[PDB]
Amino acid sequence: MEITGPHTNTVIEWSNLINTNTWLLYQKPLNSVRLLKHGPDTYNSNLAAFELWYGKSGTTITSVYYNTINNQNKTHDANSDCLILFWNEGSTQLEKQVVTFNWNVGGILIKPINSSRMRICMSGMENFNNDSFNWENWNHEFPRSNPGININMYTEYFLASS
Ligand SMILES: CC(=O)N[C@H]1[C@@H](O[C@H]2[C@@H](O)[C@@H](CO)O[C@H](O)[C@@H]2O[C@@H]2O[C@@H](C)[C@@H](O)[C@@H](O)[C@@H]2O)O[C@H](CO)[C@H](O)[C@@H]1O
Repeated sequence: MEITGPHTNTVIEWSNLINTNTWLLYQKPLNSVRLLKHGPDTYNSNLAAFELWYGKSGTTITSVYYNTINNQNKTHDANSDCLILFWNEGSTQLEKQVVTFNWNVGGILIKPINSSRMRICMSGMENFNNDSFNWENWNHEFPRSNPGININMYTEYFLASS
């Protein structure tokens, strides 16, 4: 495993994700912050997209890319330190995937399904009902939002791959 960072580039090219599995990793931030986005500059319901945030417990996280959508999933009141992926693909208008940020580093795993499709994977240990626990292990397949659309990186990040 090769782990490099902190990278400060503002764009990861889609073409650099198609060859191998890539972890995008973050030291735990001190407050809620937008981490990355895949999608056009302004919301376009015809295209798949996703936007990843870190959310600090007790704060409200509101999507930037989805700020104009008519859907309550565009905000999240964090009840744990967490990662939040606002996303849309296919006939899903908007969902938010939340995983708890259990350690001093966290992030997402990108697995290429083909040159134009990626599986985004997120995991974390969460509680509910005050004493039930769950290892959330989630993934979703995304086609590239459209040709030419890369990943916007808004904070420094680490990359891990083989
Ligand atoms: C929401 C989503 O997942 N968008 C993808 C998708 O978009 C396609 C698809 O939804 C089909 C219906 O099955 O309809 C169009 O073909 C649509 O194309 C997208 O929207 C049109 C209006 C154009 O802007 C076109 O350029 C755009 O691709 O699949 C495509 C790949 O074919 C992309 O992956 C979208 O993000």
